[PDB]
Amino acid sequence: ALSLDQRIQTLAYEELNKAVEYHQAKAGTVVVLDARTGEILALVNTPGRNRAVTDMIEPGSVMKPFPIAKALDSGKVDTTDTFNTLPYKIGPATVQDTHVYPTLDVRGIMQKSSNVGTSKLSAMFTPKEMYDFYHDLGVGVRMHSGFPGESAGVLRNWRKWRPIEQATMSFGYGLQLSLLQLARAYTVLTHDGELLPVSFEKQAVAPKGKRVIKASTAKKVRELMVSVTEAGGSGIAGAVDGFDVGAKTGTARKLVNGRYVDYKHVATFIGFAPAKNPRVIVAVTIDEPTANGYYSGVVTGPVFKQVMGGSLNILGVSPTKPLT
Ligand SMILES: *C(=O)[C@@H](NC(=O)[C@H](NC(=O)N1CCN(CC)C(=O)C1=O)c1ccc(O)cc1)[C@@H]1N[C@@H](C(=O)O)C(=C)CS1
Repeated sequence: ALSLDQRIQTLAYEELNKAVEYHQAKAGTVVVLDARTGEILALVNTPGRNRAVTDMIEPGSVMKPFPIAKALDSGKVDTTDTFNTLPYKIGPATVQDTHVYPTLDVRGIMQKSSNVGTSKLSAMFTPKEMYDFYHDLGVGVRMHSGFPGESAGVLRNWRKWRPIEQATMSFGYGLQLSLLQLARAYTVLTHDGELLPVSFEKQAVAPKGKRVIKASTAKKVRELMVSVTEAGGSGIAGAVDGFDVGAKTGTARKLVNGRYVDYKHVATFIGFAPAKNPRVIVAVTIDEPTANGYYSGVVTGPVFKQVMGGSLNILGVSPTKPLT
């Protein structure tokens, strides 16, 4: 039997189509995973190929929780640590944020989405260490989900990395994942530090996870990611009434004949709820919105809000706090 919940599939389809039409976007995808089994509860694309599984994107800012997790898991970084977040150069390349802060602690790096801050956490590790971590999340790895034409994505071998590449990969450029691989990677945060396999068949046996970080680290990162959907966070549009939601926003410039252009974006929103003990992961991407905004929060946040809130109601999960 399929693991797909037709009520969630219908909800995802309606909300995705409403957003793609409203933002006059080229395409989009929604994935809903069971946060503790890796079963696919919903998987919808705009008409055409199964982009969720066939197409690879640069994850951009939705990659940031992973270097943050690795830094905390190493014991080299504490959540309360502060970093110099001023723009800086690696040879002729600039690493910078859209909004400059001289310093941010780890919660601020997550809340505000600091490329600089994330890069300073990656830079404490060797290229081999960071490659091994990305490989352990499934980047560049076949999921064997059961879909044909499944992308493995791209993870360049660390032996070829220029120092600028380690930095940009930490904030999601210079490596590529499908949306299904990115939703899968988030099971490291939801399943107490173990990466789950993904499947669209109902599970009969407990999936065997692979340990990537400590359960204590996963719990701390989920707490940090709630800041994204609260006041001051980039993902406040994705807040769900009656729950705490851990999430990450990303807006990525697209690559046109090897150059990043400022008039073409991919908007991504990924999150999980209830934040402290999540039941589901919801991943949304909308390709080239052209009307009514282009930022993750405004384009994909509302899709995430409706799909996550609707999914929790369908699965019979009670709100953990009074509604407002
Ligand atoms: C996360 O997604 C962040 N997005 C960016 O920083 C965007 N940056 C890029 O597209 N970008 C392209 C390629 N390179 C060289 C490898 C870069 O260094 C690079 O940064 C971005 C910046 C400005 C824009 O106007 C649009 C996109 C952060 N995400 C958002 C968000 O969630 O939407 C933010 C709250 C802050 S930037």
